Amino acid sequence: KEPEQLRKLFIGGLSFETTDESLRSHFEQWGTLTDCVVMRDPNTKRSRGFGFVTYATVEEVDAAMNARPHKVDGRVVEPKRAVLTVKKIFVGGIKEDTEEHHLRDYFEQYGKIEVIEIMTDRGSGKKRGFAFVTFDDHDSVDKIVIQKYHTVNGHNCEVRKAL
Ligand SMILES: COc1ccc(NC(=O)Nc2cccs2)cn1
Repeated sequence: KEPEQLRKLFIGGLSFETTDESLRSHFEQWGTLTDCVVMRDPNTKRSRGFGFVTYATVEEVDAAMNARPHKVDGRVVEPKRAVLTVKKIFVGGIKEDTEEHHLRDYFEQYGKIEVIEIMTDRGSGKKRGFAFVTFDDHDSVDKIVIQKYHTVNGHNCEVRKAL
């Protein structure tokens, strides 16, 4: 079974009227939920406006994020994977032979790409062996950076969030 941390979505922006039960009924549409909690004040029991769900598999997490925007009890919520919410990554170790279509063909299966920037030397124009990819949405980056490995154009690349 995949580590539970990778099966969790933190849900921000909840309606204060959302409950464990109503959050579960909503998010069960996209997979089996092993956990579903609305965070509440320990004294007043008033909702703190966020919670989390835990799916049985990572593919269910994917399915849930692909079904965004989620309107839950009348309010659009903000689901994010557990870990810095950015849309850009640094891709290192691609050397001089890696081109734009290599990066695009690989990274477009993580999300919609808006910019690919292959870095070149300011003086010579030679490729410097790293690039930046900007996506239209943060979940692409979140999926990317929790992988142990990235292989592009035969290279094992180092990939991290970029600000
Ligand atoms: C380790 O990642 C975490 C851990 C705790 C948290 N707490 C939160 O407030 N969760 C969120 C609400 C909406 C989106 S993120 C977030 N991310």
